Amino acid sequence: ESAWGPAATIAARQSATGTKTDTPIQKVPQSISVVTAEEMALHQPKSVKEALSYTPGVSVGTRGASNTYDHLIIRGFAAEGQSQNNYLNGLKLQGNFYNDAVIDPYMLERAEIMRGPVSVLYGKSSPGGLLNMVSKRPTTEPLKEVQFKAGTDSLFQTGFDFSDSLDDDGVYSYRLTGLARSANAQQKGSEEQRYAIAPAFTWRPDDKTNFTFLSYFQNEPETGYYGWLPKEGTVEPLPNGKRLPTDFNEGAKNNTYSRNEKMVGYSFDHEFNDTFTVRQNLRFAENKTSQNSVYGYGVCSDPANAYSKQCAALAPADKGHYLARKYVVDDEKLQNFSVDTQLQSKFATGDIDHTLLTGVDFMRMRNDINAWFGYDDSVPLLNLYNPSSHHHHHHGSSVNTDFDFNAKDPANSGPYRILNKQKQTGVYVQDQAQWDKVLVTLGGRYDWADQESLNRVAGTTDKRDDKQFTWRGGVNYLFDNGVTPYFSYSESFEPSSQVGKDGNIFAPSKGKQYEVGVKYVPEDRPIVVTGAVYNLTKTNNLMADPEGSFFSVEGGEIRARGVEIEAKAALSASVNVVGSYTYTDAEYTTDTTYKGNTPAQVPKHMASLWADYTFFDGPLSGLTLGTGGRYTGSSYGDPANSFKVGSYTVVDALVRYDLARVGMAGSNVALHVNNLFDREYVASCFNTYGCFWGAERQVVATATFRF
Ligand SMILES: CCCCCCCCCC[N+](C)(C)[O-]
Ligand SMILES: CCCCCCCCCC[N+](C)(C)[O-]
Ligand SMILES: CCCCCCCCCC[N+](C)(C)[O-]
Repeated sequence: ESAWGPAATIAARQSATGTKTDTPIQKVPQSISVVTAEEMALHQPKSVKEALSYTPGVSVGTRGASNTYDHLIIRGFAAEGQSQNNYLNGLKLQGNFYNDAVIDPYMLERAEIMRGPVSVLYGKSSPGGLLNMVSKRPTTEPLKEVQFKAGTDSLFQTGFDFSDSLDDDGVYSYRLTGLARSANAQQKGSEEQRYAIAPAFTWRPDDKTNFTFLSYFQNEPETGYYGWLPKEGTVEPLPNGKRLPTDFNEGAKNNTYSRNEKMVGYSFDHEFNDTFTVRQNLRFAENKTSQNSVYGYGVCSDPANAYSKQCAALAPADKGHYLARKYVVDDEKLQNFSVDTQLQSKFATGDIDHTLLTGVDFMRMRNDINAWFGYDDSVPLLNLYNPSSHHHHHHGSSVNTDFDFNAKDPANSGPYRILNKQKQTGVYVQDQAQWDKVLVTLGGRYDWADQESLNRVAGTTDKRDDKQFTWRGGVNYLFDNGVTPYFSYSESFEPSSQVGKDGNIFAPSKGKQYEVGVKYVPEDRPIVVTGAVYNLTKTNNLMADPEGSFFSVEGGEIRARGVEIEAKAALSASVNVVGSYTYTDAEYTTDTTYKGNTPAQVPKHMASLWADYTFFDGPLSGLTLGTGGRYTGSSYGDPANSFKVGSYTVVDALVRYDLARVGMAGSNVALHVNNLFDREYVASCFNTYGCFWGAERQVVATATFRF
């Protein structure tokens, strides 16, 4: 009935991120979720992150109110370094250090999250999973959209989406999506600004051929808050019994953070005859980032400030209500090129049909870093006692003061100049073989992953080339009542970039996952229900030197066993629901300093559930009301597990009015409120000095008009 209904449910039955062939989800041997454009058009997520909010096995809010990155912890793990493991159009948006790129969800057609290992199809990748976003492409029918938004915290967004054919047959079409946004961050003194234009052009010379040029250009002068808060004044009280308020900001007042993104590429597909289709996906990007940032580093009483002179210089009983701060100045610039070429051969073997994928994937990334870091006594301290007042929780925080980012005292501060390079060439093969009600997926990939690192300050150079194989295989049994039981085994690998006591770069870490579960994907009614349970293991995790040095040592091992269930269904033509539940038991299996502990930021239990009700009768016709709940279980705030961050439940809702009924059909007006009950929670902590206030209640009005 309404866009995000079953038209959405069913469009999402289909995917490709999991097999690199266009396959429906019950024929996919691995856990995979899909979120459609109609859905983001309903929910209006600030980022790709919120877009996956009702999906299992993923924490999307770890960093709370910050929006700088779309970082996701999946099935308990994150990538080498805490780097994003994000794809756009099947190709990796490879970043490095603070140079990580994001794509606005207004420019997306869909997003898919693939859980567990997938090196079998993409190369070095985090066990845990990967995120694949898909660019809006030119439309068959015309589209002329203009959208306006006004919200709390001074959000003003203006954007458009126009697509048309240049000929009546449509061999030529384009799309141009753009947006201008600005708001002030939840934290006092921080703002956000974004400018983004995505020009796309499709060429279908006929119907067995498609070349779509995909481009994206984004400028962000200000990215906003990305600071660190002590568990003291957030999770826990300050010695005075109080807390830092949710809008508090430990940074300078002249803290500045910016990103620049430009990309050009294309998606290409050509079906030659009945057995041979070829597709090539390619992209080039040049992205940049800068920042001047003063950041928190815990209270003076925190182990991490043992050696801080401004901290030792205080009354023992004060140490725990004062804040050590550091800083960084960064300038970076990277280029990333990618091409994946694949040949799909469909054919039979008697009563056995095959879809045989064979392809070569390549990328190179270069990132040039030139920064400077304040060490132990590089910046003033802060008394969290004034901040802590009820005055402030009530009449707001107060900006701090400037900070000379140029006076770089060699005393307490240093330069960091690195030039990183990565290359990976992989060849993979896979077959989806179906013999009646059996679908068997199996293939493997081999990778040449080479890196090189130059340290311009030490004038030194670290290199390592890895050579890796990974494979995966599984079966999905297809029952026509709509029941697809499946299971499989899969792997992934990930090079280290760290260097050990012997002056060398450690070896790769690896991913090993056993998964089984079933998928209820009924062809008659608009419902999808999936359930899965899995054993995922990461080996060769870098750990602490059993012998007290400043180097890590390898051989560590972490395990995540878990359960995930997702469910989406139209319940009546006016009621739709979607929701999930996740159970993740993650464990340090082999570790110098932590066997038995669970890793920070990952809850044992999480869940979410959403419902929308649309009204087609009476005088409330074309009025949608929806509301949802997101449950985040308790979690540890440090590898030591010395403390815990608590469970929370945020409630979101909207009311949308289908303007249609005043002529303007296809237009609509909406009102969205996130964290309806304006709850105060700490999102997570990655350590005792690294904590994050969750997002305080937001209100946004959106008017989207279709000419
Ligand atoms: C159909 C075009 C395929 C392009 C393949 C790109 C080759 C990259 C070669 C670089 N390498 C390090 C492997 O020699
Ligand atoms: C739609 C499913 C809702 C599931 C909510 C699950 C909460 C499990 C809580 C376990 N607990 C935190 C009490 O230990
Ligand atoms: C949207 C699902 C909401 C589930 C809420 C679960 C609350 C569990 C409360 C018990 N506790 C967290 C304290 O263990």
